[PDB]
Amino acid sequence: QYSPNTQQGRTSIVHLFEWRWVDIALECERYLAPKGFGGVQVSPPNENVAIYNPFRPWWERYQPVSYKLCTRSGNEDEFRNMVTRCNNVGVRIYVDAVINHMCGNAVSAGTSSTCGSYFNPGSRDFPAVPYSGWDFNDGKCKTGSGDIENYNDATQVRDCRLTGLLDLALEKDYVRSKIAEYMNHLIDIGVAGFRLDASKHMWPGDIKAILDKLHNLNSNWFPAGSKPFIYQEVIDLGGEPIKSSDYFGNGRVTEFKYGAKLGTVIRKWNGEKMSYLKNWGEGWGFVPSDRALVFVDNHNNQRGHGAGGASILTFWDARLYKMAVGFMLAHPYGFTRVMSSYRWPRQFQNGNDVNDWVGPPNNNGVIKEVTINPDTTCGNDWVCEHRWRQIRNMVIFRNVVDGQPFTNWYDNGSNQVAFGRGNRGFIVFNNDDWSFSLTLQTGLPAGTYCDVISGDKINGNCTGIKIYVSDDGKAHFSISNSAEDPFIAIHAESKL
Ligand SMILES: [Ca+2]
Ligand SMILES: [Cl-]
Repeated sequence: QYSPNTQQGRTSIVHLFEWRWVDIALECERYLAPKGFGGVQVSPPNENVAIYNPFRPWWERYQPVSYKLCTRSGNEDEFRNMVTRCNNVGVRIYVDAVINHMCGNAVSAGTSSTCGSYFNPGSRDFPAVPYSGWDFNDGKCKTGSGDIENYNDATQVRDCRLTGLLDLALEKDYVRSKIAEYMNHLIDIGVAGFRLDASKHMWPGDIKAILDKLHNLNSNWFPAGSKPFIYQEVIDLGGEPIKSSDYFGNGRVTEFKYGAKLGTVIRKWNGEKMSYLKNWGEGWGFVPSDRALVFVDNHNNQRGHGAGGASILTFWDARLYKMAVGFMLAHPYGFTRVMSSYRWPRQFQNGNDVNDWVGPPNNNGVIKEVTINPDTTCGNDWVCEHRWRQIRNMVIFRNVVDGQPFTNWYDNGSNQVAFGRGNRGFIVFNNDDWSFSLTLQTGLPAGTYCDVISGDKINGNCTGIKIYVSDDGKAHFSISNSAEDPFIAIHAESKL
C-alpha cells in the first residue's frame, strides 16, 4: 500500500484537478512522460450530483450518485483510454475515491446526475448502485442533528454526516463489497492506486476491511503481487482525538501540517524563518516520511476551503509558491504531489472569497479543453503549474537526486539557506530582504552547471544562470532579493 508503483526514477504525481480524460491522456504522452512525471491524480471518475445552484461547483464531484464512470471529465471508454495510454508511457493514474458518503441529504430527488441516474436522498435511494436506507449510518449516528457537531468525539466524526453528506455504513459487508466492486473495476482497468477521500470520517478498521477485498494491480503493466498505492486524506493538525497514525496500517496519509508550516515559514509569519527548516520533517512533529504524502496546497485549501487556512501558498502567490514547491521537491521528506489548477474569479469579501465554489473553465457547463500555447503554457484558464519551468525543472531535480542524503546545509540565521542532496544536487534560497552573495560547499563534482530555475540546459549551453563548481566542490552564489525567482538549483543532469 505504501509504494506509489511509479516507474523507477519518477518521484512525483500531479493533481490534474477537473481535467477531462482525453486531455490527461494527451498530456501523458506529450508532456508528463517525457518530463519525467510519475503519475496523475484524477478527479472522482464516478457519477455525481449535477448542481446548478451554484452553477456546477467543483465540490459537486464529492457527492456521489452511483459508481458509473460517467462525469464531466468523460465516460467509461474515455477513462479507460486515458489509463491505457498513460500506462503505456509509464505514467500512473491515481483515482480520487469518494467512499465515505453519497450526496447531501437535502439534495432533491430526480435525475440531476452527471449520467442521468435516478436517486432520492430523502428516502436514501440510489438504485444505480444500489443502496437503500439500510446502507447508511442514520440509525448509528447519535447527534441531535444527525450531522457531525463536535470533532472532539471521534465516534460521531465517523458515524455522522459530514455537513449533511449521507454516511455509508462501512461496517456492513454489502456496502464494503459494493465499494470494492467499484475499486476493483478501476484496478483491473489499470489504475495504480487511490486517494481515499474523507478518511478521517471512516474507521481505520472499516477502511482496512475494504482494502482486503482489493485486487493486485493489472499484471499486464505491473509486476505480480503489486498492491495499489493508498494515501488517505486525514486532516490532522494539532489536538484532535483522531490521529493520522491510526491509519498507518492501511497506507500513507496526507500530511497537512507540511504545507501549513511551509506557508507560515516562507511568509515569515510570527517570527518564523527559513533557517528553522534545518530539521524539517519528523523533527517538526510530522508523520514518518515513509507514510507521508506531501504537497504545498491541495484543491481544498488553495481556495480557503481547508487545512492550513490563510498561510497556504498557491499559484496566486506565484513568486513564493515557486520557492515553496522548490524546497518541497528538493527535500527528501515524503512522497511529493504537485498541484495543477484553473483560475477562477477570486472575490474577497470580509476576508473571504465568495467565489470559492466556481468549477473548472467551461462553456455552458461543458468543461473546456486544455489548450497549449507556443511557450508551453496553457490557455482556457488552466494554470498548469506543472508546466512552469521552475516547477517542472524541480520535478526533474527530485528524480535525479532520488536516494541521495540531505547534506551540506547552510543558513545565515535568517532566511538564506542552502543544502545539497549527496553529490547529485544543490539548492540555494534567498528569502531575506537583502542580497545573498557567498561561496558555498556544494558537494558536487567540479564543472559548469546550468541553474534550472532561471533557465535550462539546451544543447551544451545554459539559457539562464551558470554556476561554476571548483575542484573542492565550492561555488559562488549571488541572488538578489529583487530576483524574479530568489533561489538557484543545479544538479548532475544540468551539468555542462
Ligand atoms: Ca463516515
Ligand atoms: Cl488531499
